Amino acid sequence: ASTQPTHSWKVGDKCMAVWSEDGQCYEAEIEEIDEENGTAAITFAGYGNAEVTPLLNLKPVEEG
Ligand SMILES: C/N=C(\NC)NCCC[C@H](N)C(=O)O
Repeated sequence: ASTQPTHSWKVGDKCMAVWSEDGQCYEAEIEEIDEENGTAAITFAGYGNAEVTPLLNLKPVEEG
């Protein structure tokens, strides 16, 4: 990776992402990870949106 993140995430995993629109964390599933920037593309579960948010902004979920 270009930058090495302390947060270790993989594709197919859901995390909680901070919705850039509301500033809160919602369950979002990681679609793709960009290790170059340390950012991941996530899809908000239920709502069905997707944003590229840094791994640092990804939080661990409960029950998964
Ligand atoms: C991650 N969160 C969302 N979309 C991806 N929320 C969409 C609905 C937002 C609305 N204020 C509501 O809460 O009803």
